[PDB]
Amino acid sequence: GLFKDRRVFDENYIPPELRVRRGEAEALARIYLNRLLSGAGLSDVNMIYGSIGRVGIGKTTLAKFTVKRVSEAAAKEGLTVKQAYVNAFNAPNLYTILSLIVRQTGYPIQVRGAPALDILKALVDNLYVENHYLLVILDEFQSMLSSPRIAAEDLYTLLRVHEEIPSRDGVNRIGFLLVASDVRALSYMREKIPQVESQIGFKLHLPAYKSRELYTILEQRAELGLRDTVWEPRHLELISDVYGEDKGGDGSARRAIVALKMACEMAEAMGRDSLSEDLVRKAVSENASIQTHELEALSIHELIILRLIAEATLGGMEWINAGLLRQRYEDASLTMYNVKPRGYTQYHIYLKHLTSLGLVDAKPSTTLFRLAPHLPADRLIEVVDNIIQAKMAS
Ligand SMILES: Nc1ncnc2c1ncn2[C@@H]1O[C@H](COP(=O)(O)OP(=O)(O)NP(=O)(O)O)[C@@H](O)[C@H]1O
Ligand SMILES: [Mg+2]
Repeated sequence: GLFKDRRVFDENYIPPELRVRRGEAEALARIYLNRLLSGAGLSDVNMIYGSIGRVGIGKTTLAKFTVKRVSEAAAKEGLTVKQAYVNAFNAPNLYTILSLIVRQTGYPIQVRGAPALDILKALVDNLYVENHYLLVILDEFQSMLSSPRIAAEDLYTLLRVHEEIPSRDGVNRIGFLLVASDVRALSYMREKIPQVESQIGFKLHLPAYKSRELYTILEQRAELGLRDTVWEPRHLELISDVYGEDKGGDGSARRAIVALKMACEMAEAMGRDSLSEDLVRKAVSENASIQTHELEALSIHELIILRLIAEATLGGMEWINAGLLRQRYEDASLTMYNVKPRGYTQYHIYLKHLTSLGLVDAKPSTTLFRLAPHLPADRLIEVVDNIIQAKMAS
């Protein structure tokens, strides 16, 4: 029907080129290549993280595209770099991370009963036998940090492998690209394991996408994925104008792409063979992440303040001043929640924390606060209320 290749719209499709974040991909690729193309092997550890609470902003895509580029460029010089991708949500312990990494190399290394260290040794040996290099992406890295099943000392040996496990010929052949959801992963590493954190040479922060970038991203999906007659620029603008973070949206490329997908299948299902504006607009309106586990981690008192900031937004008065907020907070704790209001000192810590979680923006002129514009205010009020109820009962 409308599609010339539907797989261009699947969640792990990686485009043959990047048109947004291209420079960041080159910079990352170059740090690896600089070490490798100068005969110093592969050993760098770098990280990609995103804005706090933002999803679908290219963390995974950038990391995989970059490694892909390192591999193409190294082959022009005849080198051989293998790629291994591990999502650390999908792996409780280092033993599991490691056996996933060997599965991907294809090397015949027996992992039954082998300690994490020993698997790493066999890996180092096979890379030496073969004359190969291995660039490892560890995605959702933050889950490797909040995991009692993985010990500080282990991450240490993993991320400092060439100091702990030297190769036969002294050629370092393993580098790392860590991908974490946000800066807290770094904050945590600094406070808990600064000897591993210090190994990270380059940290790259991915922000949410502006409308212009989303437009560029949708245009590349249309070109590769849609038949040329099916779409028009304006169709795509309709998506990017709403989702752009400069326009009050998510800035999520995942959401934008899924909208365009949906609009196309909505056309097919009707018997149309091109898009129309109605279908695109339709798609945008049936097509937003609120992570309850983040809220559940918050104390009742933060949750009460979050709620109040949210309702001030829902009633068309976006931006509430410190004074009124405090008043409503004292008012609200006692009457609505039957808890005594916390003192000023504790209160300010709570407001700060909400801000640092990106849930609320704060601006002076005496402080003004608002819900993050991209947050659905009534969905959040709902979620928040139930969490307060559950914490109290407990
Ligand atoms: N610069 C880009 N160029 C082309 N496609 C992109 C870009 N950034 C994101 N995408 C696409 O947008 C979708 C979401 O990207 P993804 O790399 O999975 O974001 P993410 O930050 O890892 N999402 P999440 O882990 O859920 O917070 C995927 O289909 C990507 O291929
Ligand atoms: Mg991801």
